[PDB]
Amino acid sequence: TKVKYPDGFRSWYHVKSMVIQPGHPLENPFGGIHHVYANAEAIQGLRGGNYPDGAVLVFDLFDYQEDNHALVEGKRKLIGVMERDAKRFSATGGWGYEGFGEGKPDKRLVTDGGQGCFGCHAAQKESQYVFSRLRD
Amino acid sequence: TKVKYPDGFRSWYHVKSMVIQPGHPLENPFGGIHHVYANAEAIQGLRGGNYPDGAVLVFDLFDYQEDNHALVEGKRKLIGVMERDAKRFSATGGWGYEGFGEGKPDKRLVTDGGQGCFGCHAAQKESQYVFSRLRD
Ligand code: HEC
Ligand code: HEC
Ligand SMILES: [Zn+2]
Repeated sequence: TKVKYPDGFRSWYHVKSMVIQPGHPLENPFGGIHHVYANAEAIQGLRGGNYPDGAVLVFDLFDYQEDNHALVEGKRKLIGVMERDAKRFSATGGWGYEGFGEGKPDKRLVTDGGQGCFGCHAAQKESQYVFSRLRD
Repeated sequence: TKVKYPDGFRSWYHVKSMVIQPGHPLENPFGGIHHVYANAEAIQGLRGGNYPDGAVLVFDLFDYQEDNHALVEGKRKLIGVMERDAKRFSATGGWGYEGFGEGKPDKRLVTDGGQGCFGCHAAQKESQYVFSRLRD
């Protein structure tokens, strides 16, 4: 009943990126440059189909440094993970929610079985609880 | 002596990103959010191997909007392309250089066999003309 670490996620498909700066309500703790990646199964949900079991989205969050008005990636703060399993993750709408401190497998951040994540992600019920959209 | 449009580059390996904002010496023309992509042959050279002919690196440049302490991805401005060929492109260090306005195959921007591109990239002779470094 626990989200698997997504080995190899960095070689997956880059869906989009976004910068959250100090002052944004999500500053704590999602401030930084983030990138979104999807495995093959997730791409099919993003492309319009149903999300099948085994679908995985990753939120890869980096700290950054203003240097002469360029934003430069520094150290990874965390990764957030959504793993699709309609049965096993029934409780949180078919996705399991987990965090890994610094992207390391041994550093789970979620302490409430994922209801905090789901609390906010539920507003996107219309789109299967995913906020990101494929762009070209 | 003509660089191919790199079809399907969006499904390649995401190397890194960087934001260049108003003030920085490079806003004109490189202002915005950029992402770097590499095909298989380029990874070998990024990893510390040599670059095989057929290695391609892409710079994907997006405009951005300020949205409540977030920078959000807008329109693609252009892609820049480096295509590895030591014989075909010996005039510019064995890489071809080209740009496509708004990433469209028909909007070739480069008019000087890529000398303009190459005079800045030559600062990086020692890294074989590539500024990007792999990260985790
Ligand atoms: C609102 C207060 C949120 C909470 C709490 C959590 N997330 Fe979230 N998440 C939110 C937004 C607005 C976005 C989109 C960012 C963008 O670039 O558009 C996301 C994104 C993710 C993703 C990527 C997939 C997607 O839905 O777009 C993942 C994998 C993700 N978030 C995971 C996640 C986890 C594990 C959380 C609890 C630890 C969590 N999120 C909380 C908004 C909110
Ligand atoms: C200095 C005035 C530059 C000119 C002119 C051009 N480029 Fe460039 N390029 C420059 C930098 C500092 C970087 C690194 C960006 C980063 O985030 O690190 C790059 C990068 C590229 C890349 C990506 C591969 C790499 O070398 O890191 C490509 C594919 C690339 N540049 C292509 C390119 C082309 C086609 C140019 C002429 C149209 C061109 N560059 C000009 C600096 C400068
Ligand atoms: Zn404010």
